Amino acid sequence: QSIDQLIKARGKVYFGVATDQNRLTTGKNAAIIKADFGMVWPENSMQWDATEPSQGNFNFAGADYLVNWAQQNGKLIGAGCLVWHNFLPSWVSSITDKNTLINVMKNHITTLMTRYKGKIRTWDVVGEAFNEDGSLRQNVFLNVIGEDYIPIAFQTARAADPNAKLYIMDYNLDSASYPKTQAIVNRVKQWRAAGVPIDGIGSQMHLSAGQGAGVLQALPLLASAGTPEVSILMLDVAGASPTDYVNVVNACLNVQSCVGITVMGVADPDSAFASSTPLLFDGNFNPKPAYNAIVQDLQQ
Repeated sequence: QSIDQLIKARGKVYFGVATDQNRLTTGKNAAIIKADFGMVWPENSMQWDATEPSQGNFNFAGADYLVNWAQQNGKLIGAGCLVWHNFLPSWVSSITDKNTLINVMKNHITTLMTRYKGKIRTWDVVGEAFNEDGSLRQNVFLNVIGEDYIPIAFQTARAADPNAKLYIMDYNLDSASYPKTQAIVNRVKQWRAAGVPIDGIGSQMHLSAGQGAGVLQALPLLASAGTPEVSILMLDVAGASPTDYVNVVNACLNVQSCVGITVMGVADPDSAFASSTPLLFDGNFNPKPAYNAIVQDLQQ
């Protein structure tokens, strides 16, 4: 069965996957995504380097491919990330004037979001803002602009596409006793009391074995920030067993603001961690034991 249709039949929005043109035009990837997943994200093609490799010279070919594929095939779209240190060309990372960086960021956000206006459910606006101790990461935006870059990033995004759900996302938020988990809850609470339009917190989970158990208490904590939504992105898992998967699913089922779960990849070989077998379909396609468990957990 389709784990997307089954999660919707439980009152959730989607079960999604991260993909891109280079994965769709070969093999069985497109057929499996068509059958089993209701939302696609672009792995690489909407990051900054692929979209704006020089100032004001935008590049949308791959982004256009994915968006148009989603609409022809009945799939929702997520998109990002807009403001983070990964995939950040050096022409941006060498800027020093506060005004220069603000305008380039604003134009970047507004150029990408308006090209697809009304067609993207979720936008990852700010990613990987926090260090492990809860303080902010010393990327170029923080050092130069000050911690007001996060408010500017969200207030600019809302103007460009008010229909989009705007998220902040980070990793290592999978335990409620971590300092980074508590910090983001606290800082997202304050930001929202100041009017910063944060609509979702998206928890990137690279899970080892047994780590899924702690997500049952971490996810309700992320919900206490008062964002209308939270989501989960399960990056890695190869080390993990099916019981870690099931604890993540049950975590989303028992948190009423959790809207969906995205997995980073179809089939094992095409993962950055392919050798720990972290996904859901093996090298020959065909479902892994985990897959049947999710179906089982989500059934009747």
